[PDB]
Amino acid sequence: VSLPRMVYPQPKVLTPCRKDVLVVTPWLAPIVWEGTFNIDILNEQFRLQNTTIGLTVFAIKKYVAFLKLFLETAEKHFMVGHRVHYYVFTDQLAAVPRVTLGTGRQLSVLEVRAYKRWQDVSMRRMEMISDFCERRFLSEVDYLVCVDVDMEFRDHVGVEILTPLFGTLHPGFYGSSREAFTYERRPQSQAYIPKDEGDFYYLGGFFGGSVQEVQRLTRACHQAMMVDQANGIEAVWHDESHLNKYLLRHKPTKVLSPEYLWDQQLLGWPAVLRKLRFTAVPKNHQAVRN
Amino acid sequence: MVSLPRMVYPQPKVLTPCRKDVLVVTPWLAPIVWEGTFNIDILNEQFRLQNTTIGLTVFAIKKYVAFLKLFLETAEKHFMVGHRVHYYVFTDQLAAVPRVTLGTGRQLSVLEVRAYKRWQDVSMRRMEMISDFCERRFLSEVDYLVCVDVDMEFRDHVGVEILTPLFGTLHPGFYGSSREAFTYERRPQSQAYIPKDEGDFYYLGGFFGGSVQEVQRLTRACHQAMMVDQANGIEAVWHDESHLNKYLLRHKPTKVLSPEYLWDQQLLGWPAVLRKLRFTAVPKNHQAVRN
Ligand SMILES: CCCCCCO[C@@H]1O[C@H](CO)[C@H](O)C[C@H]1O[C@@H]1O[C@@H](C)[C@@H](O)[C@@H](O)[C@@H]1O
Ligand SMILES: CCCCCCO[C@@H]1O[C@H](CO)[C@H](O)C[C@H]1O[C@@H]1O[C@@H](C)[C@@H](O)[C@@H](O)[C@@H]1O
Ligand SMILES: O=c1ccn([C@@H]2O[C@H](COP(=O)(O)OP(=O)(O)O)[C@@H](O)[C@H]2O)c(=O)[nH]1
Ligand SMILES: O=c1ccn([C@@H]2O[C@H](COP(=O)(O)OP(=O)(O)O)[C@@H](O)[C@H]2O)c(=O)[nH]1
Ligand SMILES: [Mn+2]
Ligand SMILES: [Mn+2]
Repeated sequence: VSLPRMVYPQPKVLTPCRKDVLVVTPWLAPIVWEGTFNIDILNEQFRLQNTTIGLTVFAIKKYVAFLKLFLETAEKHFMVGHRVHYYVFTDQLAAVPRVTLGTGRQLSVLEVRAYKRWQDVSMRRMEMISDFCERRFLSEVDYLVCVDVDMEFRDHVGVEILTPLFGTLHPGFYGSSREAFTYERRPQSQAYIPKDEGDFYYLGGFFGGSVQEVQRLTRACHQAMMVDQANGIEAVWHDESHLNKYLLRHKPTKVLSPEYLWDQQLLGWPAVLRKLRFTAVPKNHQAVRN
Repeated sequence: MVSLPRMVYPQPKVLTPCRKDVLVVTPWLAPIVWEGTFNIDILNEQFRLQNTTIGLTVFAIKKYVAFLKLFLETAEKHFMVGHRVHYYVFTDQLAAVPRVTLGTGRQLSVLEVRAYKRWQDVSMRRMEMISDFCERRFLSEVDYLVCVDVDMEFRDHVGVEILTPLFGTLHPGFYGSSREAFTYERRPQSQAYIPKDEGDFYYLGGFFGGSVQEVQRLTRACHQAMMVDQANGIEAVWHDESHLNKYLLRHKPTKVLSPEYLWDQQLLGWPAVLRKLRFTAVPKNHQAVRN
């Protein structure tokens, strides 16, 4: 389908986008930073295919308190102008706040089991996402975006992230070397990566892609965790550790910069970030995990 | 996909770009393939596990059959070495194709085509010929089609780093220019028309490709645009190249190849920005060879 006439500044070949940071991976996937992309062209590209973006989010037990701010900020910054179908997974149906949604956007609530330990709740996300895409076949959406709930949107998060498979760089470890990365270092684990391996440390709280790729990934990670459980082992960073094992063995077709998941309290706002888009809501871990 | 094996390679650095001297990504987030931007180990893994097959089309019409020898022999050294390759030589002379020894898992087929008298028609009619070829045997034989001029020789690596849904190549004598200077078709009456305030890049008609579905889509559309022009009594300023540039403007390429992938050393030298010269023109006499 052909793009219409558009007027915009010309891509200048001998004038780099950004010079301080890496904008492309050695397997030729983009790293998304401000000033790398023209959202006008990308919006038009994705609007011509009438793209539908699913956004999954688990708000179990005390994490329902996070829903309102998460959902309202999503209205103002997440894939605006495009079709959005939210998926809210919770143990409490009544506790989901009434959030006014812009046109072409809807919400569905799906009840799940509540696990005792906070590690299991986070881990079993992979299982529940997989079981849901299996049950729906795909149908409704073209892409799925899977994020933590304890977050607020502050700036634009649009179709630039959309690609068959994507992860995001953990804000803690983008300037760290691979032996400083907190991979699972026990060879007994299905998530084991030795000190000589690894590209990036990816976040467990922001990944996604096409439905096919996301179903594939969540299933791989859950079965990987089931073998660990049977072997009596729990991965150091739980769901995150298995995603890292997976994105090492199956490279993402785009990678997102720490612009797309930050913590201003813990890490501030360094010069390499022109925009903070998706940010940690301050939480008392021990108390909110009960 | 296909699960990658354990590999040992230098770690990519987020705070340390490979190339600070060039644009390595388009405004629509397509990689621009320069030397330094990729690790061939990783890419060779990804594709080889797919059992990827590459089709290379090339036109040897009339006197341009003389170029085939050097073209094919240099391709065997540098083009897609280690992957399944099939050469498609389109000629009006089946007895003029030189006997070139191929590596394992590599094929060559000669297809007979007519020879239009004018060189412009020879060049422009490649789009129809590639498309009729694509339709004849759908995506029956290859996963990707690469479509290149013959007045050429490989001088360095040209591999699976080029493979994507749809790619184009930055013209060597324009990569530094500004869009108003690009020699697009400027007459509103032509289909290839692009006004002064549009355009991202000036692409080459002598090096493009992509997936079988995408290439056949491109060549067909280009041929149709040309038929409409010939009916209107107009021929685009730079022929198939012009129609291609219109097509890639309206359908952005998923990868862009840097001038590394088509250069003229006799005309333009070897600038510092080009670490390699992978695929270069063979100096020719334009009036005589085109006849
Ligand atoms: C020495 C560097 C410290 C950087 C902070 C690390 O954050 C934590 O990283 C581990 C992986 O090793 C895991 O992903 C949890 C993560 O902490 C969460 O996210 C950060 C950004 C903060 O918001 C924490 O409070 C969260 O619990
Ligand atoms: C101001 C730019 C000068 C660069 C040389 C122009 O080359 C010719 O450009 C036209 C369109 O503008 C078309 O692409 C043909 C092209 O000439 C061929 O390619 C170059 C690189 C040389 O190798 C020539 O000998 C070829 O005929
Ligand atoms: O009791 C819980 C514990 C976890 N989660 C979900 O699991 C994710 C991971 O937990 P958390 O955000 O605390 O991990 P962290 O950001 O600390 O790594 C949360 O975002 C929630 O979506 C939940 O809904 N209820
Ligand atoms: O008489 C001709 C004219 C052209 N060509 C083919 O069309 C391509 C483009 O023509 P040419 O190389 O002259 O264009 P240039 O590179 O000079 O712009 C050539 O590489 C050939 O493959 C051919 O085979 N015979
Ligand atoms: Mn979180
Ligand atoms: Mn040529």
